[PDB]
Amino acid sequence: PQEEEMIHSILELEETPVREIMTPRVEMVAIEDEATLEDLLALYREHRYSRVPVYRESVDHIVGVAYAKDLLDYYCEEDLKGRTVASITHPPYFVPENMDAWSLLKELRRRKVHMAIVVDEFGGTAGLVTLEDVIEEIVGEI
Amino acid sequence: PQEEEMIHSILELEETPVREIMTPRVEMVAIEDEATLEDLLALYREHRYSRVPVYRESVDHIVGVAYAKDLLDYYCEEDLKGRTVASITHPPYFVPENMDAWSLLKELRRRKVHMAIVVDEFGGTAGLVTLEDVIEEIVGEI
Ligand SMILES: Nc1ncnc2c1ncn2[C@@H]1O[C@H](COP(=O)(O)OP(=O)(O)OP(=O)(O)O)[C@@H](O)[C@H]1O
Ligand SMILES: Nc1ncnc2c1ncn2[C@@H]1O[C@H](COP(=O)(O)OP(=O)(O)OP(=O)(O)O)[C@@H](O)[C@H]1O
Ligand SMILES: [Mg+2]
Ligand SMILES: [Mg+2]
Ligand SMILES: [Mg+2]
Ligand SMILES: [Mg+2]
Repeated sequence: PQEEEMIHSILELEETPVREIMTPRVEMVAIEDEATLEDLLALYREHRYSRVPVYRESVDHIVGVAYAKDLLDYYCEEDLKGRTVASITHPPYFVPENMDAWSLLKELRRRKVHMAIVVDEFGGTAGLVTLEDVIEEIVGEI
Repeated sequence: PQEEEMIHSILELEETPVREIMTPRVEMVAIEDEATLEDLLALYREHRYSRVPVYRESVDHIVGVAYAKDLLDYYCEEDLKGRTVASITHPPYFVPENMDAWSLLKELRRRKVHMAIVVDEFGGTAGLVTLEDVIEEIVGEI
């Protein structure tokens, strides 16, 4: 039926490069590690992404990922200008640009992380890829 | 390989009742529609769920779902005591207790919703079920 197309999508996950499914660098919404949490709130309000990569000087040097929801732990009274994105930043999980989607889903589940940073052949940033991107190859588009 | 177990999990999704995969009512974290957004912030801080069902008088009368992230649109200056959970509540998607997981994933994708409210045979609430619960039948546990 339509069960059939998902069967083929699973056997083909070991043959799909993560570069074929990622969100490329020029479409990433990211933030500097020295930005305040108030700037993360503003960034969230504009773009509505739950997970934001964090970089030092360029989007080509990701140093981690920040969750917009972690802002909810902080009191507007003083904390938001008083802390930087680095204070809430989780360590990044990098995957090569030619890693297959099958291996990525295995490691995303094991590592208990939802977003991976995809690096290019030369040491910079090619983009990001999330569990939803991997899911949409199996299921369709969400 | 291990590709094999996911093949069986997909053909069996049409034979798995949503009651077999849901989170049951007594383990739901929910909030009253007349609670302030400050109480939703407190509820989020304690339990960390992103989506919370919303009820009138009992958890057996769900009237919608609230997103913790929608609190980030509101200014601590006055809004949080000044609004109620009802002001941010999205309409609920109810599914019967014997609906198959296959049909649920089809409708969750089409409807562009992540959480469904599972109703019991007698008109009350049996629990909730999310796209992740459906995903974990295919993939494992996340
Ligand atoms: N920071 C980001 N910048 C640009 N694109 C992103 C970012 N985060 C995710 N995406 C892309 O948006 C799509 C949706 O991803 P995902 O649902 O994981 O993010 P989200 O909707 O912010 O998270 P969640 O659904 O858990 O709230 C994916 O294709 C992903 O590649
Ligand atoms: N409000 C809730 N109360 C109790 N259990 C819930 C609630 N929301 C989700 N769950 C359960 O927790 C598990 C994780 O679900 P899910 O990842 O969709 O929620 P979440 O982690 O809060 O959302 P997100 O990952 O998008 O931030 C699922 O098994 C789901 O049934
Ligand atoms: Mg998508
Ligand atoms: Mg989404
Ligand atoms: Mg889970
Ligand atoms: Mg989760």
